[PDB]
Amino acid sequence: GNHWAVGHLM
Repeated sequence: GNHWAVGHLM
């Protein structure tokens, strides 16, 4: 799932 990208967002 897209969880890594979330780190850059919030």
